[PDB]
Amino acid sequence: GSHMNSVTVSHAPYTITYHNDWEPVMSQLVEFYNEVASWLLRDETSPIPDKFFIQLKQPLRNKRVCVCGIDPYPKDGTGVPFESPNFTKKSIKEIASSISRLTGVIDYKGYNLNIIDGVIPWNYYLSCKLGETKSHAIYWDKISKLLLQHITKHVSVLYCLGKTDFSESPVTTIVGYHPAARDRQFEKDRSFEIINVLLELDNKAPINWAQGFIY
Amino acid sequence: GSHMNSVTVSHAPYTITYHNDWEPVMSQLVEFYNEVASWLLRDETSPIPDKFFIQLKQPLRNKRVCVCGIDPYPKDGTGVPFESPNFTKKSIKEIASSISRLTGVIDYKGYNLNIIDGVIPWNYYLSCKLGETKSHAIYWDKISKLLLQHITKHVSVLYCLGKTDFSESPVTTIVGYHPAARDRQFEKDRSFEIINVLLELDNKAPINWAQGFIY
Repeated sequence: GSHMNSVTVSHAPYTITYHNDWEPVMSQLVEFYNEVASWLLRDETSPIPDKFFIQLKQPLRNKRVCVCGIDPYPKDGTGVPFESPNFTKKSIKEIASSISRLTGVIDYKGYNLNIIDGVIPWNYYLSCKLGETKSHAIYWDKISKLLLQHITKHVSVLYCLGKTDFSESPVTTIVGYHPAARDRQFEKDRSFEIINVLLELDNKAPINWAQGFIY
Repeated sequence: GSHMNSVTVSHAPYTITYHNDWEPVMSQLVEFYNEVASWLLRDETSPIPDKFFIQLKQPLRNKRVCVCGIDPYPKDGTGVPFESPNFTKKSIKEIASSISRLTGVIDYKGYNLNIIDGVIPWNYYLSCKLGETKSHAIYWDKISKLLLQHITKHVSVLYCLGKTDFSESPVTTIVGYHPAARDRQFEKDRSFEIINVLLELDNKAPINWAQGFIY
């Protein structure tokens, strides 16, 4: 569209297009990515390099919640965090169930966090070696820090998913269970519910979690 | 007592005694404080140098909430954050009122966060030039970071008081209004209430806020 820009990097995907809201961090991102990309690309990745940076197409100014996982699905990442086109990945399924139990919406065939007003779904690390979670942590390090720090300047609540997974200006942060953690249904459910209360506290409009449903 | 240690610093207060729980950070603290203390001491301070570090006598392992202000009272700091022996400072008075409105406890003559099980009250900066808030920020910088980072390794919830005041491993953090902020009574009240819910989420025992009352 007519509200975006792009930068050139020396390695695949060679071009990153991004929303104006990301501009402040883009030249630092280019530097860091040229330093590490040769080492990232040696492996088949989730997602493919062409989809590493597609979430930078998302605007930040209209966002108030960030739902953040550690890295993309071991396989089948689309570049949109949590996205599972054919609704097969356990993570998004469990998230959908919580929102079902919270909202009362019974029947659905999918769920996607990328279509909820005021929500940016996010992967801390933007890739992993195909089949291996956290396997690209070292490469993403400085970029992961830069991008999250930028996000927290816009959103009012950061919700990170996975306690042991997640081992400058403080924002309201919640660290809850991994979406696929066993026998922690109450805590997973309640964790989502709290977000809207915290937003009320910060004088922000609630999130309509039901917007994520696909029928 | 028989569960504590001490270190020698080159400037006033010359000796810091501390609980075993603080040990990991103490030699880094000594280094930083000898680098900056000459510049801190040129001014009359709140609290007096003898009371800068008295909160390091507090154990951390039994704590699950940190209630954290930016720095000590402009005047009359005792070394215990939020402490006001004669119950005169607006900050602790407003905190007491919230807990009154939350709990239903009507009659009291004081309130102190330092006597509540599972709560560590905390000043981010450990001093200020007498009469000037944030006036010692530059001196405390690296120590302030070190000590808070250590605290968040023990507590499950960090509650920071003052949005514009507060401009490695993520813990559950709430940033609420300054205790003395005008016409924000609901948000101040509700902010405290949320802490116990978050603790429930993290499978921790609630805080008994009424323990802070003095009759």
